[PDB]
Amino acid sequence: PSDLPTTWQWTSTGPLVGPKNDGRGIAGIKDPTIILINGTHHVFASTAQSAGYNLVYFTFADWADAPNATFYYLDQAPLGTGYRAAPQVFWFAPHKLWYLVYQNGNAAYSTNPDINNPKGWTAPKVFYPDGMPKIIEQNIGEGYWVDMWVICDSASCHLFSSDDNGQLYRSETSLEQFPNGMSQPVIAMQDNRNDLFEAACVYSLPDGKYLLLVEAIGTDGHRWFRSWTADSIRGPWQGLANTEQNPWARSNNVQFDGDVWTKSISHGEIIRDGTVDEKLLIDPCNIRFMYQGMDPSAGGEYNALPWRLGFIAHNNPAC
Ligand SMILES: [Ca+2]
Repeated sequence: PSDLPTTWQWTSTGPLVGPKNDGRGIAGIKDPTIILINGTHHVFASTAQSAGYNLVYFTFADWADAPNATFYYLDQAPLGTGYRAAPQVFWFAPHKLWYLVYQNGNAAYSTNPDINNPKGWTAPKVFYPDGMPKIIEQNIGEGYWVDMWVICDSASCHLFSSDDNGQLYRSETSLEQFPNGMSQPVIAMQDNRNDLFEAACVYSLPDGKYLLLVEAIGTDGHRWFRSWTADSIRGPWQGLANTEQNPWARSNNVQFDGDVWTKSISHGEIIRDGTVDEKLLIDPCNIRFMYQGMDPSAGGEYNALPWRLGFIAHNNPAC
């Protein structure tokens, strides 16, 4: 793709979004999905603690207002209590409904006619009503079925997911059938688990190509992103910036404006503006990526790690 560089450089904010002192005991705010509508950002994120995961909505105009944005917990909607994590939001234009895609042990979705109403999200329905696909059971190993992502073109809608074991899965259905009818997935891409771990993003580009981002665990133990491009959602995928020396986003290509608050660059999303619909279009000339990070000296149980959200802004746009 002509308007993407092969090497990437970023500037990061400080940690802007963390847990509230509200009695819920949340340790981390994680895995954001973010869209921008006429100056207003809308975010959904995981709440993480060792007792479980659920979902939160918040909104702000300027990024400086993110730290004080009110949290609207989606367990107050019909979406409800239970396990829910790692959301993706988009407008599905055929239905004139927003969709929120997330995991619950299966691949799930909720709908809402108005993104501004966090109480409006439906109880989950599942993309795979017969349970975990056999292909994922055969390949998951000691992993977990995570990180659900939809992208459609004008004919077909695809559902991507990971197993924390080095597979990236893809199912499809027609545009007209969505959300129903998802195929049994194929393995879209496969690597060793640390090199193709979780947190996929699949975007469309104004030149009609596609961008795939996947989170990886580096030799130093810290999270980073690898990238590929393709002419089809179905692949094949060509490496863009997918090595530690030439990463999509990693400690070695992110400059901090203040303190270096994280070494991991982990589960995030590009800010989508303009159309915020099912085609998951981005503007390659103005990429900003909301991400999660943490104090690199912290340890302990994964679910209680002190994940916070910031932004990286792309320094070297190619258009
Ligand atoms: Ca995600």
